[PDB]
Amino acid sequence: XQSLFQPITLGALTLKNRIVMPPLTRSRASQPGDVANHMMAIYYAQRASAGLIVSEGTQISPTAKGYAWTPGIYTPEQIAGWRIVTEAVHAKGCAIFAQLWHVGRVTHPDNIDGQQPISSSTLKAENVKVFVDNGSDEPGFVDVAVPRAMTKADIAQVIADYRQAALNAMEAGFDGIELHAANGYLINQFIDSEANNRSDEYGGSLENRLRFLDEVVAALVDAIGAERVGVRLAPLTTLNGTVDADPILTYTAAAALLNKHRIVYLHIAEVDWDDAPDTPVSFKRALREAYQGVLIYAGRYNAEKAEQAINDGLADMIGFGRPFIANPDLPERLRHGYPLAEHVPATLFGGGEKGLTDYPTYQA
Ligand SMILES: Cc1cc2nc3c(=O)[nH]c(=O)nc-3n(C[C@H](O)[C@H](O)[C@H](O)COP(=O)(O)O)c2cc1C
Ligand SMILES: CCCCCCCCO[C@@H]1O[C@H](CO)[C@@H](O)[C@H](O)[C@H]1O
Ligand SMILES: CCCCCCCCO[C@@H]1O[C@H](CO)[C@@H](O)[C@H](O)[C@H]1O
Repeated sequence: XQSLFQPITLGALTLKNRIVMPPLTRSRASQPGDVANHMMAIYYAQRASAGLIVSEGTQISPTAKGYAWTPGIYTPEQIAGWRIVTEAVHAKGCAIFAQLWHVGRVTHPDNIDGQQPISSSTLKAENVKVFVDNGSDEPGFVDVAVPRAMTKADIAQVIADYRQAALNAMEAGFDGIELHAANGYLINQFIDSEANNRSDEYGGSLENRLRFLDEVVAALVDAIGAERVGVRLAPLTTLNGTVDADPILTYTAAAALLNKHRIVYLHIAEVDWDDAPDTPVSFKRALREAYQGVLIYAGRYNAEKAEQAINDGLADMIGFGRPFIANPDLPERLRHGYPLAEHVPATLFGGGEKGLTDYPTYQA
């Protein structure tokens, strides 16, 4: 764990250690209005011994939402709710980035004001469910809907919505933003060949499949500065329905394109739930040459694997998702080899403080 507990520079920030709390949707936002709240602020501040916190995905508009009760970042009240979170986190000494979210086709009309979802094309995500509010206190799981293909004008609108969400995040006191371009969501529906059937300049070729990503990142950078923009990618997982035919090429190229934008970090989502594909070391080393900023990986890491990835020159920082849910003091536990609590799946989403803020710190 020695390297894991070394500080690191992230743009204009000095971070305490190499541990990241990656984005973790908890569906705790206040209703009506999908507003970040007190319980969330406590939750994040409890975990502020991380080097970096990346918020749960936060939708950039009403039609960007995938799941019931996720917090938005487009209304004034939503910005203010996030400010209570960022104030709490900053009082503990920690950096926090907002994960800007558009789910594209991975939603249900019930979550987007009855609208049909949008995507690169009209392809439904196969074997994918989201959850909706059905009036009960627990999430109601449902099949996703068939999307409509985005027009030119839809692309302009979404870019504008991302751009403004970045400014909103700065107004909310975040230190930066993370673009969610991973886990089968909207941008990923353009990147991955088998999700993109477009015949215009946003599909077919590799350069066209990366164009939406390029244009969104350019707008984010223009709005808030490259030193405040990270991006998340998922080259090899396919759980939410996006498959690329030549992911080593596509994602090495994406990494090099993002390097050209000088984004402050690149975050690789190596596992999604129990989708844990073989991610060759040779590929990881290629990504490390293609993108020369701070490289973050998350997915089934433990202390040993995290330290090894850093010492082998594969990663600069490591995210721990599920362990951070149940271990607010995860860094201290990793450093000392204290046993980790395990999380309760039934309280991951929805509800209140139970299973959110009531996991204790370690006590022998
Ligand atoms: C409850 C839960 C919610 C998640 N929500 C998001 C999210 O909002 N955005 C995202 O990019 N990843 C999300 N993820 C994925 C995690 O960031 C992480 O990449 C994944 O859980 C693998 O890391 P782990 O094996 O350490 O948990 C979620 C994971 C879990 C368990
Ligand atoms: C610095 C010491 C003062 C601590 C301020 C504590 C703020 C807690 O705030 C409380 O959080 C609860 C959720 O846990 C909500 O249900 C309450 O409405 C909210 O007032
Ligand atoms: C409205 C938001 C109020 C946030 C108050 C800070 C919440 C985190 O409080 C932290 O909780 C840890 C237990 O997990 C304690 O061990 C730390 O001492 C405590 O400061």
